Amino acid sequence: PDVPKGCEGPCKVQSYEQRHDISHVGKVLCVSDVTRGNGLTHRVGKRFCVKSVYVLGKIWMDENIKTKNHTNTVMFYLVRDRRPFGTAMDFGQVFNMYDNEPSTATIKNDLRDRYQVLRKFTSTVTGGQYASKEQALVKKFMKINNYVVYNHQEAAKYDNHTENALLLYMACTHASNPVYATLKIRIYFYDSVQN
Amino acid sequence: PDVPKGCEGPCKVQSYEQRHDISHVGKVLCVSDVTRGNGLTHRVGKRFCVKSVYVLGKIWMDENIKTKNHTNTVMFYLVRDRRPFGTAMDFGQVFNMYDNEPSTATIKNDLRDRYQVLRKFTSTVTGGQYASKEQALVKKFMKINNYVVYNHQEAAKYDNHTENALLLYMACTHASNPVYATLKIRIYFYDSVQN
Amino acid sequence: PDVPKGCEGPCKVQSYEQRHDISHVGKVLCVSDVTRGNGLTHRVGKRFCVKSVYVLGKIWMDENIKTKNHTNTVMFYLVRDRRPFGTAMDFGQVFNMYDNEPSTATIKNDLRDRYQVLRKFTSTVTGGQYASKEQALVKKFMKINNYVVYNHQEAAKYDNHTENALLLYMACTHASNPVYATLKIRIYFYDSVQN
Amino acid sequence: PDVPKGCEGPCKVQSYEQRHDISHVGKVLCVSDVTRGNGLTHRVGKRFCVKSVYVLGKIWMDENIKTKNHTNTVMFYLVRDRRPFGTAMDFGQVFNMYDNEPSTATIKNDLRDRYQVLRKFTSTVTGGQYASKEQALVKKFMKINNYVVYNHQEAAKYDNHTENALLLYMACTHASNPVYATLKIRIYFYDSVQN
Amino acid sequence: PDVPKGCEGPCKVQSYEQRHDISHVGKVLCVSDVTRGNGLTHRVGKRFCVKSVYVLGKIWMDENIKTKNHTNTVMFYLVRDRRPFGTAMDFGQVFNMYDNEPSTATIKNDLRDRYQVLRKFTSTVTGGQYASKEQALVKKFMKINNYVVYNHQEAAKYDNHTENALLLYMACTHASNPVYATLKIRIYFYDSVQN
Amino acid sequence: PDVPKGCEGPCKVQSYEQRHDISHVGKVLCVSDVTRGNGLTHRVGKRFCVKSVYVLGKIWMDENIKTKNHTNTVMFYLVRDRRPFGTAMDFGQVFNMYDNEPSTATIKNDLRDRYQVLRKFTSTVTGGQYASKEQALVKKFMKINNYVVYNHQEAAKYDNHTENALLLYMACTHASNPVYATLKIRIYFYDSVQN
DNA sequence: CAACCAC
DNA sequence: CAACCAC
DNA sequence: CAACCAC
DNA sequence: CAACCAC
DNA sequence: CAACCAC
DNA sequence: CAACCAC
DNA sequence: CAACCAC
DNA sequence: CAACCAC
DNA sequence: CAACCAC
Repeated sequence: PDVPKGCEGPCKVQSYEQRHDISHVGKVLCVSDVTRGNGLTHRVGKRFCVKSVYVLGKIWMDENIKTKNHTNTVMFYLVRDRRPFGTAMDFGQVFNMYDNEPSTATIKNDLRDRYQVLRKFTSTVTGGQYASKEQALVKKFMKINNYVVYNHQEAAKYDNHTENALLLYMACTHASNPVYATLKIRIYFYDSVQN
Repeated sequence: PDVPKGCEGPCKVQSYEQRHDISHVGKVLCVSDVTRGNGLTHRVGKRFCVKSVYVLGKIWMDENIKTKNHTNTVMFYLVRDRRPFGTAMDFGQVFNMYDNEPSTATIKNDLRDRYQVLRKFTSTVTGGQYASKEQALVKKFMKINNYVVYNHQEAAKYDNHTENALLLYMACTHASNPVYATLKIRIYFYDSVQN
Repeated sequence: PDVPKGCEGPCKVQSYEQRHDISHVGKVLCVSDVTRGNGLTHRVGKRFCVKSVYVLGKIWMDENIKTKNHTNTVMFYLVRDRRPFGTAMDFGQVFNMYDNEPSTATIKNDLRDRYQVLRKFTSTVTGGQYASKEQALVKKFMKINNYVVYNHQEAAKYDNHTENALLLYMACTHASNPVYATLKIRIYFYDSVQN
Repeated sequence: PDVPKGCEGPCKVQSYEQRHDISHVGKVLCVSDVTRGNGLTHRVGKRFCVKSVYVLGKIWMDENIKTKNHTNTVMFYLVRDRRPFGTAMDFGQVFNMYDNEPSTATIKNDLRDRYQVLRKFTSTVTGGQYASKEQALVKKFMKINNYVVYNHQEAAKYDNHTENALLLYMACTHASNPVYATLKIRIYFYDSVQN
Repeated sequence: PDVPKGCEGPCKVQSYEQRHDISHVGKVLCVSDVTRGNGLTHRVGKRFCVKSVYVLGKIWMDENIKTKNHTNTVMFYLVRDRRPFGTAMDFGQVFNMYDNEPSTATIKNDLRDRYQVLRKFTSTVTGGQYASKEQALVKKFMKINNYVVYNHQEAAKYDNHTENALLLYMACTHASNPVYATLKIRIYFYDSVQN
Repeated sequence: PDVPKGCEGPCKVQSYEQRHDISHVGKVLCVSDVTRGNGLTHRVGKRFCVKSVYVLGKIWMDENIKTKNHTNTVMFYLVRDRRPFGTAMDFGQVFNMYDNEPSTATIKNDLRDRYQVLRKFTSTVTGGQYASKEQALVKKFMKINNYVVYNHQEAAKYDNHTENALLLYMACTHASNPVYATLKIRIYFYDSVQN
């Protein structure tokens, strides 16, 4: 039961260790960016299956910001988009929402067929002068059998793939002040035998 | 399994993206206000079936209000009236309650046959000078097999209704200060074949 | 047996009566174009199923061209793109081939996933000073259950298409002279019930 | 068992409330006149099935006429005509009869294949100086599963349909003086899925 | 096995030996014409069943025409109209087509219900100065159980026809020159027992 | 059903888009040539299975050649040699034949064991001053499970081949003039698991 | 069978 | 269980 | 699962 | 489900 | 069906 | 399948 | 099979 | 039952 | 059903 259908070989990892600075406008990153090559943690051919994503790390408030009394959450929309073209679209223009508000957000009407939300998961942080909740921990494993397809070329970029691009979209709920998110996004995949 | 009884065609959506300023008196809006027309997100006949309501968004406090130390829950009441007539009745004259208190709110004895509460749900928010819970995220998917009927005229209003009509009543529990609720109310409906 | 799966209603028709002047470079047209409306020969919803395409007409030479001793054939590639964006792509840039020769034509290696060749069918014409053959008849019915989607907006254009979309690509085999093609491309479809 | 075969959707009504002034020569009206459009009580496509006709109202004598001692009946021939062309033919020239007499009337020999009588129903009124029967009531429901076909255009006119036109033919039995008939003819129909 | 349903008697024949000079505009003839009478090759009743049509003969060029380097084909559309009225309609006004091109010909959208194409069968001829092909043979048997009706009167004319009626429509593909067609159109029928 | 026995992975493609100028002597090319590498369209191991060959393109005359009254045909012998050594052998020395006539061609008696003719398929062209036929289309798909081996080294050459190896041999039937052949020879293979 | 229309 | 690693 | 959209 | 009311 | 790519 | 030779 | 006519 | 509306 | 005509 370990390896999925249409794909074979050892379960290959790929990590995206990064400190993401989050805003109200919303940040994006492509989680299914795999370079091609003979090396370990590379894809072999143009086709592979991402079995599971493991998001883990911490969301936290800056030292000058944490004094100010407020609350903010981040949403973590893991969305698959079929038909990925050019640059990855911004959070604001993919998601329909009232007054640029991430809590009210759903996929736009025109491109609802294109993009689908696989997971969303709120993580909340509260500021305070005398008593803050500076940080909150993220530990979300998620099994999502997602088959992707690349071009003839290889550079682990959003442009280079042409099917089921997996995108992580983040957005801070509070409008004024930002928050940081130190995250390891770890994607687990297998190389496809099909085609 | 997808389409309800006596219904046809694609699952049409209708959205009510809005910032509602809530009070102790209570605010109302009809969630079934949909126009008749050939286009998408329009009804075709006078009858149609609402399958599910997806309320999602945020409830939040203003900057001058959040300093003042208090708590308030917003009560969301989803009611169906079997009989609409004229404009929609205010929260005070539908629900009976001690001293206009929405936590004690149930339907009046006279019009208990008329109005029925399908779902109710709360959302707490706490203000504070040095440490606050400024906001709370409302997310609520509610499935209800509700058949609604309209007049011959087609303008998407509570006046044009007949038989059932889905009303959302929102009320702040605290007396003096108000709160905002930035909400997307999304109704999912199908066009009817019956009569 | 008549209507396909997930679609309903009367078999609606659409036609493209037009004289297409062909070159070696390659002409294109989108056969799945159909505007939205309450009237006949219009899609109701954004989704619809094309069940069958009926190409019929004539491919013919001009009076000054036919006198010259040569032969030319037209290929007629009916292709479906699962990802339409903006303007319909040119023949030369979709099909890779030696020296832009349409008889040596297959889909490019990059976008082999996007474009699929549903049908090809040649039609041949021979021009000579005395021993001539001015014209040739085309009569090709071809059945394909093909579910195309549109944007929210209503206009018969390849821009507005989404998910599946049909494209007829025509290209003359001989380099240094053209041929005309008077063709009724007819298309038979049904309105979708799904989503 | 409600909706007939080959047709679907809500049962749509169409009414013809009118005061028909009847003569010996005979009056006609097309009962299956349905305009096409998105609106309520419109047809959707060119094809629909009339399930049932409900004729109701009153036949009555004028104030100066009712003094004169006589009797007259009206026949109410509900006839389907296949092959409707141009204007609707007059009662006198469709029906063969002795000396322009409606009581002796049957369909003409040439166009017996074209026209068929679905219903006839006599309604009788008697005049008198000192004691009249001024009026008589009509209440005739009639179930007649009749599939009709329209042109590409739409205006709810006899010319605009090309199959199974339903015509009501009235004719006063007494030669000299006329009678009035205030009638609601109400036709019940469903939109066709076939073709 | 021989005689069709609802008809009886000896298989009566009828023939139309005639040189039909063809154009680009389109020539027509009614093959179901047969006068009423006690003699042979006459219908007895107003109804009769045409069981089969046997078209045979030659399609040929003139001596001055054949010298010119060109090609032309004739279409031979055998159609049944279920509603005959007056004179037989012209080819151009029944079949819609781009620039009156008979190879791009199908029945008009308005009267698609009235006219049905039972058979089409092309016949091709190539004219040249030396490398010529003056003529081409036509030999097409085609079986169709077809119940036609007449008026009360007795004359082999399309005027007098009613219910089904057969029409052969002929049209030359090339525009600027004619072709001759010496054709025996033969038709085999039986007298109806029904009605 | 898709992948052959003893081989695995995605169906890798290889192409040979080239204008082959043909003579009476006989041109050759090795269609099984494929270099070793981690990239796409490369064999991984020394062994691999060619499942199918798709020849498509055009065979055509030059402008000065076509005017002369003659005919020529090309044979297209697809042969497998089970013993490749060095450079690919010439057409004349493999096939024995009277006066180097390629239509009278079969494998020599000495090396009948080595070479086997898998497919032959003619393509004919006729040149004339006025009554010409400049070109002819080739479209030949042909499926053969064919396990080829290589040397230790990595280069797409017949030298490096071992065990089975494919060779396309082309030869013009007419002696005193050439013909061009613009051909995409495409080949579909899978990497071997055995040994 | 022809090409959404009919026996 | 934790997260391609192992009992 | 998240929310009429796809796998 | 929310609470004697309806679907 | 066309030609490793898809319903 | 091509044409006594092979998978 | 040819084309209402026959073995 | 009355007439596309509902028990 | 209304009356040789059609569904």
